[PDB]
Amino acid sequence: HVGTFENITAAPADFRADERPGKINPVLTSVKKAEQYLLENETTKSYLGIDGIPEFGRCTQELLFGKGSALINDKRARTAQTPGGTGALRVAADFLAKNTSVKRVWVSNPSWPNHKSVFNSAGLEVREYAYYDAENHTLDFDALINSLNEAQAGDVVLFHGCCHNPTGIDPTLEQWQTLAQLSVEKGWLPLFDFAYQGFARGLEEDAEGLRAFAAMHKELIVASSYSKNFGLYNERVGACTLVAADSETVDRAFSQMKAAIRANYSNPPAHGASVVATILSNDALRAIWEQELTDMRQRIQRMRQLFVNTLQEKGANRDFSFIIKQNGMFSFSGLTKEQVLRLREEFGVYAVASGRVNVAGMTPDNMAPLCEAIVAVL
Amino acid sequence: HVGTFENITAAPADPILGLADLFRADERPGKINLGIGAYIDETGKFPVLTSVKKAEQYLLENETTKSYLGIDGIPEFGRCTQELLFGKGSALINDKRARTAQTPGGTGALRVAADFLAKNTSVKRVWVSNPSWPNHKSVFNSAGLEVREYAYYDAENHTLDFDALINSLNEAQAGDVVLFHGCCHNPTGIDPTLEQWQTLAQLSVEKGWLPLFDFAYQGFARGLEEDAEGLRAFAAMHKELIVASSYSKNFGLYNERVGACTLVAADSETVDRAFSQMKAAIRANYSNPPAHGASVVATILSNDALRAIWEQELTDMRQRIQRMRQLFVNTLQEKGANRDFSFIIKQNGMFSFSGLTKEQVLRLREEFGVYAVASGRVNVAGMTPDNMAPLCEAIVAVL
Ligand SMILES: *Cc1c(COP(=O)(O)O)cnc(C)c1O
Ligand SMILES: *Cc1c(COP(=O)(O)O)cnc(C)c1O
Repeated sequence: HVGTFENITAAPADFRADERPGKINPVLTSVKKAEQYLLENETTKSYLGIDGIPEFGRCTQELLFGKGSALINDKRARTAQTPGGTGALRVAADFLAKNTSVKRVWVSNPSWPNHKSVFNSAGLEVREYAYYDAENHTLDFDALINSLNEAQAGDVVLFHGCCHNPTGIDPTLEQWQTLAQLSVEKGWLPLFDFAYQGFARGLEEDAEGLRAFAAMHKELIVASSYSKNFGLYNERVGACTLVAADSETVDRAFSQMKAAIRANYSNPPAHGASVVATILSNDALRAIWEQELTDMRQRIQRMRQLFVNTLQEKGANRDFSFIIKQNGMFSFSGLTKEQVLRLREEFGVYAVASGRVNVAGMTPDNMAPLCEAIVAVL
Repeated sequence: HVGTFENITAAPADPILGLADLFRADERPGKINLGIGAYIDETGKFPVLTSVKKAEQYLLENETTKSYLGIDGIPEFGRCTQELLFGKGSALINDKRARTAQTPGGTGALRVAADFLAKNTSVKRVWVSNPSWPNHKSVFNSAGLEVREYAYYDAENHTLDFDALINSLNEAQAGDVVLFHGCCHNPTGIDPTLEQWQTLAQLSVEKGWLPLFDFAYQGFARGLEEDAEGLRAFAAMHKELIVASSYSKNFGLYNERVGACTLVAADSETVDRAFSQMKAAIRANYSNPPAHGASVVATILSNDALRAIWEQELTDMRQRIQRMRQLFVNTLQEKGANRDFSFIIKQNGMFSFSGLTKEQVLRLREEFGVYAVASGRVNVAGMTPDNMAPLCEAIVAVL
């Protein structure tokens, strides 16, 4: 008989091996405290509900919309704990494809590559809208508006809550508000990918764009992640939050969302979400975490400044000031594929061929050799 | 405009989780939960195993990072999984024909296998036993596959209709997937004998089926190595098969979502090519798997001493369920049940088809606060010497 696995096609590809001296690319204290508390107080591993820990959902909605939000008081939002932000995006995609007339999702160009594959996995067409002005390293707002002209009512338009991946360029509050007005007028269904809350300016300031939409819309979806702002990457801690016009509608929709989860992974992993709930619902433990998050934010910004300065010190004629204005861990360096290729093979400095760099991996000890490598390929 | 969510139809009730939520809300104190498969101790608790608590303490004091695992998870987790499934020194491991991905539970392993097949092969159909775990159909349909049923259970005699099983599976074509329960068939508890397994493997290789093994209860039938004999008979013959296994129950790690999806192909090149598409299907689902539960499982299986504590804990779970099965039958007789319940002794695992009708199951819940699945399936692992008497009284009252 012919083998089923014979007609399968290899998967195109998405360091670690090369032994060259000096190649260039931890758990939070609050998380360790939380885990200790769980080790000695947990008495069972019984299945969570399909939607996970209820307190995890309450604290998620408060982070997204603000304590006392009209969405919370009117009980218009339902939150399911999911395996990571990615898992939240997949659950939303399966829910939309199975239960609604949604067939088309619009994502920024450029964007996180996994957006298209997650929505495609549910049979949803993914279109791109304009976003990045590579000339000025700014948000091309005019082109963004123009390119969303063909997004029909009932289409999903995906927005990054803050720290746009990969450009690090976010709409201003006024741009957010303009987008919120336009979104209501054209009947779009907003979906926010909110994976870096707290890494731009702060917890509350980073949710301003989402809350501008939340104030205008009857319906929206938020796929949030705690992988980065809690350092809980491999524990897979995220949330998919549904918002509808009223309590009866969101509950009706949320039961089909839970049906989509049941047929995917059944119920979500507890450990990571318990940590987050333990921290968020404890005043002193939350104060510790919030300070760790502020520390992380300021360190990245500090490295952004040092990166720019050392590029100049080491003789770069190109102006990299735009790195200071960009938010989060990722910025487009502006290096060509041919310039990135050299860094990988000729300097042990590894970056994506698109020239995206990860400020997280920069330190005061590797900054000098790193910048000396970049100035060489310029 | 009109809201996108305005016309969504409410989802129907889950046959298992629908009753579970209802049990959580029940006001009566004597309520008894015989619904969802979860091991309980005689103290009325669903405890964490001691082996697990020790491993969790090790992780707490030694883990220095939470950085993403690979798409396929912890390497040592995959190797220990293949040892349990196929046995240390198997030809599949030495020939490097097997690739394992850590998944969120055995359910997640089923969906990953289903997505992988739906998106990378010509598979359109999955054959599932009648009866079977209710969520099998939901998992396969959501990935785009049809679900067909093949004969299995003799209700009147409480046995496995092996002849009806083979005849029904003649409608299955080459390239179609056939799902087999490794051990402790859900919900009947009736597993094929080794000779019956070897006949299915023989017949499977001939018809060209793609065996899919759901292996959620390894160790609860007779023993770790013994419970894998059916699978290993298929492995010795087939060039290709898939195994979705779970550690939720044999490690008591239900809510950490610890499972594995293992691909087996003819040679190392074919499995690696197929496995790259499995990882792609995983990337577009949950990206990478949760570490805590799998780290616990890997830590236990890799330490000889810690493994011994666990394998003794598992052994204590298996034979305590065996003691409840015997007590269940003996108490039914003492409480006035006239019919023969001896078939319950022959059944393996946590679950047993009690023969109760849908209406009788409804009565138990409303009038007696005893919660079973509408199929008549009962969770023997939820019975205790203390709740056995009231639950048997309730059952006899509705007979
Ligand atoms: C990292 C990232 C995600 C996924 O986060 P996880 O919780 O690890 O799944 C989603 N969207 C963006 C933009 C990201 O950068
Ligand atoms: C319980 C069960 C599962 C689910 O295993 P999880 O690890 O909880 O996802 C899968 N298959 C069968 C037959 C089961 O009984």
